[PDB]
Amino acid sequence: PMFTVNTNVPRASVPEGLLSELTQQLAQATGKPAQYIAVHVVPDQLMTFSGSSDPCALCSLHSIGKIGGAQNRTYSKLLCGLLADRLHISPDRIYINYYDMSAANVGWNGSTFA
Amino acid sequence: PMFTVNTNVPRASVPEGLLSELTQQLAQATGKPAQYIAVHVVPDQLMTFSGSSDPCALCSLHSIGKIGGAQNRTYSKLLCGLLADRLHISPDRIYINYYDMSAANVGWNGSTFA
Amino acid sequence: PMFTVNTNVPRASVPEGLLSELTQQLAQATGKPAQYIAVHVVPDQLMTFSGSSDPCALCSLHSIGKIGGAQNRTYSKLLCGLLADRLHISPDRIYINYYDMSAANVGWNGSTFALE
Repeated sequence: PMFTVNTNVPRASVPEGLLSELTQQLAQATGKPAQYIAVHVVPDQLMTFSGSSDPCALCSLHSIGKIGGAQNRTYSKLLCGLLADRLHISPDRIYINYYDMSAANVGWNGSTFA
Repeated sequence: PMFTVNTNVPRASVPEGLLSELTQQLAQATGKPAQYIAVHVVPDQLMTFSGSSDPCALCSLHSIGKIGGAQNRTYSKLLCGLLADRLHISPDRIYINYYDMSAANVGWNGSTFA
Repeated sequence: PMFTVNTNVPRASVPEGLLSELTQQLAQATGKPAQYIAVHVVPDQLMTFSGSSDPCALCSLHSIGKIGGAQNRTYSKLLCGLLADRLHISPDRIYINYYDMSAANVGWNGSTFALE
């Protein structure tokens, strides 16, 4: 799984160790081994929600399975709560797009997962 | 809806007003209240298009519905035109990828839209 | 096609001309004309892979066709190898997501590729 967070929160407001926390929490939440979890946090972005520059985040979770209606509700409660708390973003200014990737469409280590 | 623009045009070339203007135009094009519209502009990128470093942009519009070939022509005429003019980019060096998201695959406010 | 590379390798570690090289390599591998290929490299990123901040990359290739199980294996061998060598990244710390785009879902020049 790959989790990306783009945010207008500045880098100094991003806790050191957020990427480790996300890695461990995503391992637990998805049941996928930590070895396969990648995280990418992009602070200082020029972004708006509702046309305003108040703190916001646009995120994505890509995974080969472990994605779907009920699971994504759970993920959204976990990850909106964690980002809202850690980055001080209102949860109604966070989107998370979920992507169920086919194993044939993910390259890694010079091959694909198919 | 979520609109993302990645460009090699510098930050000083991005009008302060542009994210508000994009919000207004996307609200007209989609009918959605600003509350649901997110815009993300990423200037100063290392990019090429046709193997050249001339000004370009790579963009995405994610929307729950309201996506398809006919409708995307309307979005493309609107958004290519506006970005070309505001960012001083030739319209033939702008791509916009459209993504029709399932409501179950968009997290917001601690839940999903499903 | 569009190829994006996000990496924690610093900008100084990106060899000059890598985006030209990627353009050429993608052109030959996909059979798409270079004129339609865009490349975006995003260095200095805050990233982890397996919970470690060692060099890694997360990439995407979007293309109208030329995507599929066998093709993607060929692209992955080529692009993992090239990025590993150029950016000094272990191949087991690179993901590449592939996306087969409908022509109707790619806007370009004020229209779409389905209409061009």
